[PDB]
Amino acid sequence: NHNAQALNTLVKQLSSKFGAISSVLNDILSRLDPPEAEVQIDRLITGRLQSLQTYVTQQLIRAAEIRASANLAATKMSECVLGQSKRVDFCGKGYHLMSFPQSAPHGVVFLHVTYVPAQEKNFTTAPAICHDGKAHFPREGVFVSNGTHWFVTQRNFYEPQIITTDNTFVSGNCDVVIGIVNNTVYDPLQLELDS
Amino acid sequence: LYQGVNCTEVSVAIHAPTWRVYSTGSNVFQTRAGCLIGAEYVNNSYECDIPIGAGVCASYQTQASQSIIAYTMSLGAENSVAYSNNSIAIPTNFTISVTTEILPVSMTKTSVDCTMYICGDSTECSNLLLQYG
Amino acid sequence: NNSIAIPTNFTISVTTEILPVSMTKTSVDCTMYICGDSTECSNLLLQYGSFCTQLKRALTGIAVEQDKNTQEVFAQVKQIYKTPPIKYFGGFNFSQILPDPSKPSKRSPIEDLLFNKVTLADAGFIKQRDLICAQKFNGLTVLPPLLTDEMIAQYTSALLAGTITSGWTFGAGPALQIPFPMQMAYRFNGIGVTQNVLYENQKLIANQFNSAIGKIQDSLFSTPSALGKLQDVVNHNAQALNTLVKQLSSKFGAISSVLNDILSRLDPPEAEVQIDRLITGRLQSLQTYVTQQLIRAAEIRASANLAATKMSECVLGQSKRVDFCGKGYHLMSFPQSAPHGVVFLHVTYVPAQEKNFTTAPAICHDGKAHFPREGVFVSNGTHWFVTQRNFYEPQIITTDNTFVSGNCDVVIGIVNNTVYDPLQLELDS
Repeated sequence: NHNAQALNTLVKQLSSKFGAISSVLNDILSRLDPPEAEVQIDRLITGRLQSLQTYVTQQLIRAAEIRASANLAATKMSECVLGQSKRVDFCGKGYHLMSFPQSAPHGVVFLHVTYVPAQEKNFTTAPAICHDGKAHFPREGVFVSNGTHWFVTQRNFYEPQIITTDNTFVSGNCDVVIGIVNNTVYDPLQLELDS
Repeated sequence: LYQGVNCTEVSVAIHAPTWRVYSTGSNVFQTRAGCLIGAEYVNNSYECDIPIGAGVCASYQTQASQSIIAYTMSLGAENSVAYSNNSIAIPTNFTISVTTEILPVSMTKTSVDCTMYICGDSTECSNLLLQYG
Repeated sequence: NNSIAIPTNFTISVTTEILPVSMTKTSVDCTMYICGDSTECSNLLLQYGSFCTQLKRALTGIAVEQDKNTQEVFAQVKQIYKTPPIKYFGGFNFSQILPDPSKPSKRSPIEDLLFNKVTLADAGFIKQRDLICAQKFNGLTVLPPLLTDEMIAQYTSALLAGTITSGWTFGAGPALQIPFPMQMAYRFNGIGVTQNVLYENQKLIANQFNSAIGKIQDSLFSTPSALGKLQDVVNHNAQALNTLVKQLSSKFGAISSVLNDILSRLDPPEAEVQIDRLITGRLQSLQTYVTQQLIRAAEIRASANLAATKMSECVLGQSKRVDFCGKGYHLMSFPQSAPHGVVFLHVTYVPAQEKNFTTAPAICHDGKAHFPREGVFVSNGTHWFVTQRNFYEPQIITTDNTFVSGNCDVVIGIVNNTVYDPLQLELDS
């Protein structure tokens, strides 16, 4: 629309007279003789030339905006389509899984497949888990409790496991962590090595 | 919306003088953007249909009769999260959602025949034009 | 060849980043400017084509854009989150950035330090000598922005109440609450430091935060021309809108500028000449104004696409892009609105108090090389350890923080040491 609009305002500015007796040059030439025509034609030329100036200048500004937008569509191509983005809300709302490009007239359309969490559930949490006077932090998860028992799930999906000692790691004593709770960290060895 | 006036102005009482002879006579509300005439100022707060400015939107809502209402847009649902020293919320399902994003990549590439436009295809006018550098 | 330096403390540092988001949306009454409110001059003007329309259309593209800009940046959340009544976030004191209930405007004690420093003026007073704001009296107008600064400052209370109570979850789905000092432990994992580092030092991290956010008041406010970037998009606009007006009284080669004069004075035809000069001049003046504002508005859009990106990536997430969200390792950001712009407070983790050590690629134990699983080998001079790379926390080199690959024959710089196996110790019953 903006392009056809500025390309129509350009044409329909040919029939403006800018202060000439008429717009038609053929007329002013078949009519009034050279010198007194040179005056009018000079007005029409100044006008019809500043009209092109404004057209071109408006299109150099519009084209800088399309370039700013085709450098973003080129970035979104490389990062969303040819990869998996971690930049938030870059490739669609959610956690980006992948994107698919689809062409369109004078543009591109990305279908951003994202992973949205759903059906949350309150739990009770804890920074660490004091077992032997030593604090146990989760190795790659979070401690939750279904009210009575403690587990260690991944942070993005409720999948509770038993707090063993190979999904938690130890550091220090239960004396400095604010909010630590007492619980049992099941060791697979001592269970096995109680032969 | 008479942009940027007091209604009490807007022809104190429209009687004419106000260029734009035509007149409207419905409820006269006073936005901070001008003197919105013709729209009834409800006291709800919806989404924004037609931005008027200074926080006021306007929309066409059913009352039986469908009328034009002007409200103060609401920024969305309200939601406090049960923040607690020791409580966390963890998803249990998920949702794969596909959204789209349209982007302009290129625009129409024109060219102009500087003379044939300015001077008309066939004119010693063009012979004058080259004077212009 | 064999010496590494490893931090032993750290530093939570809050820096700010001011960005212009939108500029003043003007409109022009092409005739009333060019031709003066009341003149058959206007009847001459329509001869000059649709210039009146192109300028109207261009200045409306700009003016609706300035409401897109302010909406891509702030209108990001679905909903308007709200912090609980009891604001105890593990020790962190977000009072300086959370909304203030006492105040009428409900702006944070830092957003108020920002609406005061940027001394601006709305020249479109529905109100009735204050300033140049009377430009509104020459065919020019200043449309008000669609989102009042009471809303923008309430899109920011959300996005700040969602990023405190949810973390980065609220920008990827439903906001799922999470205790703050634990969301911060996630944000420490994200930069390569383990969690125990946070929970052990939770007091002094909360104190480092709470104080680094205190000094932001002074840094912004007391240091003058902090908001130079916001202030210039006000100065440049009032400047080009004043050069426009004061170009009405230029004569461009007419006996006078006043049209009323040239009409009460010299008769129609010999007036048509002068008025044609004044119209050419007063119209090219509007051309240059509009064109300069289409270039300036493309610059504000380039800057409101960056502030919109920084919002999503710094605020609604945790960035790994270096120096994007402030200098340091990004922990989180907090937005604060400002007149015609946005201010990010980038909380970053800066290492400090390093310490030389002696390092090694691998550790030859049984003719097999042991590389660290997720750390680095150091030595306090005599004994070898394996720490994480970003914080000196030395542990004993067991065989479950190192992994084996090959024999000590190809690694250049490997050293001999003992890799303590927990099994053989246990299984020497």
